[PDB]
Amino acid sequence: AFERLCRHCPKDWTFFQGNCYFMSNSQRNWHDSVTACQEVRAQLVVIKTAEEQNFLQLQTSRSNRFSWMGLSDLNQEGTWQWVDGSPLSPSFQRYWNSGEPNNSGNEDCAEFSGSGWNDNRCDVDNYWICKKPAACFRD
Ligand SMILES: [Ca+2]
Repeated sequence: AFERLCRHCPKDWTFFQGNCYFMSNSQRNWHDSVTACQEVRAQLVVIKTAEEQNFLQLQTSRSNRFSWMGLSDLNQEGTWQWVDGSPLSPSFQRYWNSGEPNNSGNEDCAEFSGSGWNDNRCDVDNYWICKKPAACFRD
């Protein structure tokens, strides 16, 4: 019975597989999107599974919106790393759109666009997506 009581999300957030997702109503740059999610006790979305990627990408592909995710190459090595410190894994490289990542022109931040991901300049104003765990409590 406990699973059924562990699906609580804030209003205007979407539940998927144990987490809650917020799609913003306005646009900010990448770093300000990181901070926006922190302010609501969440994180600019870090994708952990293919199923999660498919869920998120489907919301994007319908919308024609560009949305920041919690992924950048902002480190000494210049490697793609999620904001929780985890590296971008080999099996997720299939999610970049054709032509991406450019890995040039300081396109250091990742965004959802269409059926996949782009790298883009971090000063661009995009929508953003936050993720936080769903809450467990009685009803
Ligand atoms: Ca790019």
